[PDB]
Amino acid sequence: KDLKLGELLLQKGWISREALEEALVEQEKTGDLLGRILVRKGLPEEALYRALAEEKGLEFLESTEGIVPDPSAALLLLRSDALRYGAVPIGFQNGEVEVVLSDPRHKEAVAQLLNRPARFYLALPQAWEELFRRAYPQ
Ligand SMILES: Nc1nc2c(ncn2[C@@H]2O[C@@H]3COP(=O)(O)O[C@H]4[C@@H](O)[C@H](n5cnc6c(=O)[nH]c(N)nc65)O[C@@H]4COP(=O)(O)O[C@H]3[C@H]2O)c(=O)[nH]1
Repeated sequence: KDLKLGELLLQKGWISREALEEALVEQEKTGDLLGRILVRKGLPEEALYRALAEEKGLEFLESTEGIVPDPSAALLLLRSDALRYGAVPIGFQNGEVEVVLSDPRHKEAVAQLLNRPARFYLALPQAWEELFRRAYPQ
């Protein structure tokens, strides 16, 4: 009985009940992702990602600018896999690989593929792409 995205945003005070109902009513007609509807209707994208991070047990990263990606960690995923799964392995801490995700929905698929202890972070789209390109030059 974990909270869903809308319930989490409501509890955090970042959307109103009327805004949530409005987004759910549209989703019932369109099938769009709820967070995408809420951001279109005015929720800050960062508010969405903070809530998605909490929902999935990920640490939200406010910036990727200070990360120096460990080349040893990046070898654990082929570049094509890092891009498709939206996952950048950036280093190691106490025998866990640190991995920055672009989409919380991919956490399980990435964790299965890595098949080793890992610590997962979530970064905003622009921040993630900057990090990916530094870790995986083409
Ligand atoms: N990268 C990304 N991920 C997103 C986004 N929006 C939602 N998600 C994530 O994708 C899953 C599916 O969202 P959905 O298709 O809108 O399907 C959702 C939505 O239809 C719906 N629902 C979500 N929140 C609420 C709520 O507060 N009240 C009610 N009655 N239904 C909700 O339950 C379904 C499952 O919700 P969740 O457990 O929270 O699981 C969510 C959530 O983990 C987005 O914009 N970007």
